[PDB]
Amino acid sequence: IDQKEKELIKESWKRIEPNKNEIGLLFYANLFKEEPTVSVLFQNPISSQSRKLMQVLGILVQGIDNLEGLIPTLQDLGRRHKQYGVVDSHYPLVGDCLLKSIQEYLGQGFTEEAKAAWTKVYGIAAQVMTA
Amino acid sequence: IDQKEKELIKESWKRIEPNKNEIGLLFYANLFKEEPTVSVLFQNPISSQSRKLMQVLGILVQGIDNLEGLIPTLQDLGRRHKQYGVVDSHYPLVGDCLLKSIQEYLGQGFTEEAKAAWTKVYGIAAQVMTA
Amino acid sequence: IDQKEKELIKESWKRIEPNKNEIGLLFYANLFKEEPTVSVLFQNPISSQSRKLMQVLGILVQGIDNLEGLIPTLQDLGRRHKQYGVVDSHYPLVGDCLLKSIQEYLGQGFTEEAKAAWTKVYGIAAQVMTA
Ligand code: HEM
Ligand code: HEM
Ligand code: HEM
Repeated sequence: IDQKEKELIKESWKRIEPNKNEIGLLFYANLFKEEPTVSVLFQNPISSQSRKLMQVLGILVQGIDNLEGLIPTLQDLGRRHKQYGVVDSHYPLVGDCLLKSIQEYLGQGFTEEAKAAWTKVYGIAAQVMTA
Repeated sequence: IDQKEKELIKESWKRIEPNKNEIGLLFYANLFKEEPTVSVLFQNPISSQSRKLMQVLGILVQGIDNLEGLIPTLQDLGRRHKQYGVVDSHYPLVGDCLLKSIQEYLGQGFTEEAKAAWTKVYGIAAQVMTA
Repeated sequence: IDQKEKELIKESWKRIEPNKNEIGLLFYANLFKEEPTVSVLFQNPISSQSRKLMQVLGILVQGIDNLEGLIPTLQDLGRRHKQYGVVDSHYPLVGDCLLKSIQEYLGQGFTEEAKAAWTKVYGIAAQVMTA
């Protein structure tokens, strides 16, 4: 993750943040339309789950200058996800759906370079979580 | 089985399947320690026998939306089992041992919800096989 | 152990190792079928037991150029074995079953010359453990 990529994360976060509730909820709609059996793993109200996911994305942004410091957090997270029945193959699905939902809700406000930076950051977080 | 159970079977199979050889082999070790008398019935290499049992569990997953479609297959397999010396009381022994072995090998990666759904699917298969 | 036998141990271990989880669990199933009386000695989860056995076999391979260096390790392990109820006459049975299980899982992958070598290496380890 280079300096330009860090600043693209911060800039695009300023576009995602004020629309975070909508982007999270669109993400679950899009995810359950693309993989029609994964919704059973979600046992809590989806509005609550969406707040949790968007809070962690905001933590990644907040730590973007030193993702290394987020390694323990992400490891603990990744462990809990195995306990929910989440498997390694779910991560590319979730990443693609999240990035497409951000791109969908913001349109041109989410730039191609910003989406490339988020692809990398998600790929990092997924690697750390899946050990 | 209901829609949530069908989904749990499909999603949990994504963790059981890549570990299916180990889970099968663990299941024969566990079954032979729990009920040493049953081991005489197994006359073929256990490495090949585990492959066959795991192949049928994959078929149950592939067919899980319409287990009725599998009734004739399961009836033929139940008839063959009677030829091997298998009797009705062996089915609950085998289901307990198989479920325990998937729970052992996967630990908390086999969720309580998935275990309940697989418990039900095993019961259905054992019922069809024994008429 | 001569130079050629040492090489055969090292050669066959590159085939055994990637398969070690399955070979160790197949060994328990086969042991418990061949010798139903001994399963009562194995009181911990067999998935964890198999990991422990295959780890020590790795250590025997790692130290194959100087098995005399492993004498203390093997003495300590043999003492533990007495505390688990294991007696000398168990050793040939376990060795036979272990070798037959590696042969079964690898087939053609396990040559006669490699099986002979492992026979000698098992015999050395069992002699040391039984002092
Ligand atoms: C970087 C990727 C991800 C992040 C930041 C993330 C974030 C979160 C967070 C913050 C939680 C709340 C509970 C906890 O902290 O343990 C959660 C729960 C959960 N996540 Fe994720 N997640 C990610 C990937 C995934 C993937 C790939 C899936 C696959 C479907 C998934 C499915 C779930 C499920 C099923 C729950 C539990 C919902 C419940 O309470 O029933 N997550 N996730
Ligand atoms: C849902 C439950 C079961 C499934 C899916 C299943 C599956 C299989 C399959 C696929 C075979 C290969 C031969 C064939 O297709 O006829 C087989 C053979 C066998 N099964 Fe099962 N089985 C089940 C329950 C049982 C039970 C309850 C026992 C009681 C010990 C058992 C004992 C055996 C034996 C002895 C053989 C033959 C081994 C040999 O060839 O010598 N199975 N089983
Ligand atoms: C070269 C031969 C063997 C090796 C490398 C080996 C390795 C081990 C290892 C690493 C352990 C873990 C506990 C510890 O480290 O003290 C162990 C435990 C054990 N071994 Fe062996 N072993 C061998 C032979 C045997 C034989 C001949 C038996 C006879 C049945 C046997 C039965 C057991 C039992 C019952 C335990 C304890 C299981 C428990 O925790 O309940 N092992 N063996």
